Amino acid sequence: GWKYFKGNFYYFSLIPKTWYSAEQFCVSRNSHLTSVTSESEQEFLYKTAGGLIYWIGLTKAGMEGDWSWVDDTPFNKVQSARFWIPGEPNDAGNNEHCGNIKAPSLQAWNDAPCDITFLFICKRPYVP
Ligand SMILES: CO[C@H]1O[C@H](CO)[C@@H](O)[C@H](O)[C@@H]1O
Ligand SMILES: [Ca+2]
Repeated sequence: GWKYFKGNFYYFSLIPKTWYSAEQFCVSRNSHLTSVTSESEQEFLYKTAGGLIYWIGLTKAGMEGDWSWVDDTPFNKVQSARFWIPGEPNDAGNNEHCGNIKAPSLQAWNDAPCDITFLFICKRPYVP
């Protein structure tokens, strides 16, 4: 039940997991929690999400707490500013170190506590 979009397959989970347990599940399926690197990808993801919240590959790295992609796609702070929900990341309780797709819009991302369970999206490259 993987959905194909532009050289990648995506898995929209039916079971909710914590950010890391979801990531482990993806890694066990030769994938990672999805990065988002274009407007068309963001749009594909939030429309497929159908108004439900899904963990994606957003998580903090380094001492400064910069956001990063768990699949090691370099995080482009400038080019991703448009993808956050207005007001996010707000870091609530000083404990929101992972990211999900929340709002059904281009401005979709929210930071949430990593140990909260949500549905999740894996991303797997297609290699011909
Ligand atoms: C109540 O907290 C929730 O809503 C705020 C926005 O008000 C988000 O930033 C936060 O991560 C939670 O999802
Ligand atoms: Ca938040």
